[PDB]
Amino acid sequence: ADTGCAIDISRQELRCGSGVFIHNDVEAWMDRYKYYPETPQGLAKIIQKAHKEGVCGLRSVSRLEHQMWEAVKDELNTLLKENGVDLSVVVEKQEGMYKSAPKRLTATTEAPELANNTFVVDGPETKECPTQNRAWNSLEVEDFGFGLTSTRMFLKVRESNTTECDSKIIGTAVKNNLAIHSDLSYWIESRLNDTWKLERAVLGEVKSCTWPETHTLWGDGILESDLIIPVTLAGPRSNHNRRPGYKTQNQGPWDEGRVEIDFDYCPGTTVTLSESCGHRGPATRTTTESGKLITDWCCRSCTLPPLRYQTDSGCWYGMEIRPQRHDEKTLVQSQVNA
Amino acid sequence: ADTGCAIDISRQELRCGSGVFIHNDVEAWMDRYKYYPETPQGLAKIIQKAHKEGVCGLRSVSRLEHQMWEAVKDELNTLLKENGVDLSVVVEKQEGMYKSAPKRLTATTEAPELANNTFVVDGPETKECPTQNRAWNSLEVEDFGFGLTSTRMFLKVRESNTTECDSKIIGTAVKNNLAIHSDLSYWIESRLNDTWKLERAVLGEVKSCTWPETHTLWGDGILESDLIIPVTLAGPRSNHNRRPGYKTQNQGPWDEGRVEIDFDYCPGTTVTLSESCGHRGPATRTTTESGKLITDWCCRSCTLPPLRYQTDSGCWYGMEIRPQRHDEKTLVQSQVNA
Ligand SMILES: *[C@@H]1O[C@H](CO)[C@@H](O)[C@H](O)[C@H]1NC(C)=O
Ligand SMILES: *[C@@H]1O[C@H](CO)[C@@H](O)[C@H](O)[C@H]1NC(C)=O
Repeated sequence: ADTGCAIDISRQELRCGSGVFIHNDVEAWMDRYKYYPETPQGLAKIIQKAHKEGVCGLRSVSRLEHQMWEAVKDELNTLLKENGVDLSVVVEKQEGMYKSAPKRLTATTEAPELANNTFVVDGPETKECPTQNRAWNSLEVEDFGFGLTSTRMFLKVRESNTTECDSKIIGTAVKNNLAIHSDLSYWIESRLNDTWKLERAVLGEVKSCTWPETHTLWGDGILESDLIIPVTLAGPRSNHNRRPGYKTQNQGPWDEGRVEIDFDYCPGTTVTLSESCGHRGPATRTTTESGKLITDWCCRSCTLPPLRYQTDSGCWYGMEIRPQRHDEKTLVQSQVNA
Repeated sequence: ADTGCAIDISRQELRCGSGVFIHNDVEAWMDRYKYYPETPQGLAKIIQKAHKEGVCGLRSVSRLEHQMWEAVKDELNTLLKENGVDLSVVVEKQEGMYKSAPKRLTATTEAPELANNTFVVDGPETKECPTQNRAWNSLEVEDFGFGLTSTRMFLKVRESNTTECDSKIIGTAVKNNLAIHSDLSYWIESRLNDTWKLERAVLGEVKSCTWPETHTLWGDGILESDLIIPVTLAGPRSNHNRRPGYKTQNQGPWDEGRVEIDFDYCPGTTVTLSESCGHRGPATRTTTESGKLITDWCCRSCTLPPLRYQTDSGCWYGMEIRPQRHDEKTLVQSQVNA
């Protein structure tokens, strides 16, 4: 268990002792955790067997998994060639959300040149290596290793087949009327004002694993329709994952990569209730492709402050938020349906 | 939010930053928290109005509530008499579980001698002040006050009528495969071995408030029948509140006061699986009223290590656990049905 000390402003006290500590590692720019294959030689053999099985490539679950592949790929290919394996691993850059894949790597056993055959990691959708023949979520943390600068997390091949996110790195807690669902890439923050509802969400990236019921507060009496963050995008089945006047945001800007969700106004914009406004549709950005600002938005039955996305490209409103004045084709809209 | 540093053996790392810390305050003998009425003068007027409305007395929710009454009672009665009110508060000692009561104190306004009329706090069941005419769970934490030695918790009268435990003091969390539901009196520990299941529970006292769904992990797909700690005794509606081969322990030794639940063998006893054994019945103690030890127990479909209670009087086995050799009347059995 965890032993330590902390300053709780809410209870206006400083306390020390055993218990459980949930940290915010999504805000920290530094990667305080790092992934490492348990064995490089074994992993090499896994892929050729994966290749043998007819697997063209792989899709990482998260940026950190993606990053892991980036560092090891040289070492893998060198082995692959010194072993004499024809295959060579290609790690393709991933921008946007990390999608899932039906195939899974199988557990077995108990500088670099170009090469003839490729194992493709991530990147865009290709007909060369369609996702239907790619692996995903095939690894899990066996244990941790002490790191001076960064905690080491040793991965291993999953024996079971799941869509569930790795439980180990998940931290979930509620105290002093603050409720948190978190992992290394997700920080979902809900608070008790007048009521309990979603307030803040930060996603280093968007991923398509599923969130465990075991690590889910308020999992009873669930309407999937009311879940802001969709289940298929690793949204937790919680009644914490809700806000009055909003539904599932299946058409949010998920393919933008980093997504910051909160309830406020997009800079220089206005949202207002109106029955003359239009019904929910794809999340729209305030700035258009030209960059023009859109001042007047509306919504029918949403609450205020309004659902807000922040993205490298700009900021977006929720699906229920619609432009007061615009024709629809002219603006940037999320093309994600999940 | 909480800010601090802690040593996580599981992840073999030391980390510092913002987040959420759940402390084990049920193990600490010292009362790092203390209850205080927001206003003694107001509280006095509350009771006489309660008395006026026909409220004979009160039942505390927890030992800490009970303790609050103990310290304040002199000061109350002094006021009550210096005010000239006929009523005086009698705080009766509470041993065993803290039961609920239908009446609630109403919020309003915006050394000591004996006396003629009494307002009774806790104690045994009386026909003089039946529980049906007593108050319970009428107060809640408004805010905290910094204390050097002990954190101050200021109470206030609840406007809504609930059976729910006070959310403020609740800490619930799961990390590194340790799941905890806790408050100032309850420490419920479930761990991930082969599976997720209950492992440890420590109750300073037993209370009849209800555990909030909002602060409950794994609250989906609930069979109330399988919940080890019953709902009616602030048992969390969690699939963490379960163990294979066991059901609701409605007839556990709850009226003993402090109850420590775990899975092991009661000192000098043996539990074994047998179809010849008997069906579930009232939790029985290993030592009889004489003190005689009972070596041989059995169970039908329970798992091992067996469900174990530890109590000041002695140790007890779970309901599914039965004596191998005994006649039933001869032994100490819980007389609690909840
Ligand atoms: C790829 O295959 C060709 C066969 O035509 C062979 O000449 C070449 O050496 C191979 N490359 C590697 C890196 O094995
Ligand atoms: C109790 O009532 C009697 C009435 O006969 C009165 O004399 C006495 O002063 C009362 N005591 C208090 C403490 O009010």
